[PDB]
Amino acid sequence: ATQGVFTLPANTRFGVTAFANSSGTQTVNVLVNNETAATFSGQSTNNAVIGTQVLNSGSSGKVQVQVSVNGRPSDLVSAQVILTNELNFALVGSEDGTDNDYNDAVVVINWPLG
Ligand SMILES: *C(=O)C[C@@H]1O[C@@H](C)[C@@H](O)[C@@H](O)[C@@H]1O
Ligand SMILES: [Ca+2]
Ligand SMILES: [Ca+2]
Repeated sequence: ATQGVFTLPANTRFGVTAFANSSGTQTVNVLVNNETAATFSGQSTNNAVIGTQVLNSGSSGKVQVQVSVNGRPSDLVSAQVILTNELNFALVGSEDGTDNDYNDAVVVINWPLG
């Protein structure tokens, strides 16, 4: 089942924040309408943020997150959760190796902003 793929409301600003918990330098790409929109890198085993940015969902609102470590794509878990019918989280977990903790890069997408 596809993961890291999120339909947002069109032409809406959203925040995207990534955290690293791994030996591997995480490289997370944030694609809007299949065009690369953000790119983050950093290495941490202590939940350091390797990038935070404000993007626009574009005309299509298709946001996709991808995680790789030196070119090897990680395995992704994701879901979207909505609180009081207004506050949206698109959550991404990512696993680069053996232990299946799925926090190697943690990516949080939240909206609306402002
Ligand atoms: C290799 O050690 C795997 C890797 O790095 C560890 C420090 C730990 O974060 C593990 O979850 C990660 O996949
Ligand atoms: Ca792991
Ligand atoms: Ca980890």
